[PDB]
Amino acid sequence: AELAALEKASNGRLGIAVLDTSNGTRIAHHARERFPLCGTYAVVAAAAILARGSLDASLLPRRILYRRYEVVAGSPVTESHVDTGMTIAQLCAAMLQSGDKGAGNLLMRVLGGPQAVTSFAHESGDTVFRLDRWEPELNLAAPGDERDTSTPVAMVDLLQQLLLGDTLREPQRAQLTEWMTGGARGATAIAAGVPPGWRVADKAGTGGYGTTTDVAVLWPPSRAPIVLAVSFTQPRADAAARADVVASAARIATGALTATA
Repeated sequence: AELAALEKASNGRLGIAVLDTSNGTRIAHHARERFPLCGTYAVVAAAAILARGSLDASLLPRRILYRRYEVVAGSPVTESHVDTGMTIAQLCAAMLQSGDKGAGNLLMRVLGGPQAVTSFAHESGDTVFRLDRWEPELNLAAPGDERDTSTPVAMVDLLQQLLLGDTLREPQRAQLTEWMTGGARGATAIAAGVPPGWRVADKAGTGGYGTTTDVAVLWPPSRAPIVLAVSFTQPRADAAARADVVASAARIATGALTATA
């Protein structure tokens, strides 16, 4: 199989799940095995914020003041706003569009920690997802470690519920979608493998062991969306990431759903 051959040629472990919402078709390769979330947890954390904010109108505009010396590396936006603080909405945008690690930690603190992100996934119907650690340790991606993992199929099903289901009210689904579409530093390897012209709402993740994990909703022109989750992780702690492998997996799967008969 083409996905299996790509995995073998790339010297690592590949997981992919796809759902074609036009007709229910699913594609699966290692879709029920755990892979590191890396920064894809941010989708769930932002969703949890939005759900709360639907009932607490003070939440999204609330200004968070935070300590400078505690902002972790990898925080280009939060580092720049230490003197003024940032609102919760601004933190959500920075986390999703810029992968700002300090923003992720600050929003997790607002929520009650990684365990609160997990709880929101669970109450939203995903009993597989688990976020255990803070930034940046949640991305260590050690082989065999079930912390900070989900499975590709669980990732697809949760992403579809959050962006296309009823967990969030429709304006909140639209806001989450917009945070995942905009930016320029906000694109996945998935996005490089999908046909140009398709609209993409995505969140990228990277970690140790040469890990890339990406989740996306894709809209081909004039067609119901395709939901997919892809992860690739490698045996060496010092392996270089392979964004090109994730892009290739996306190309293969999307092409399979665009075939005629």
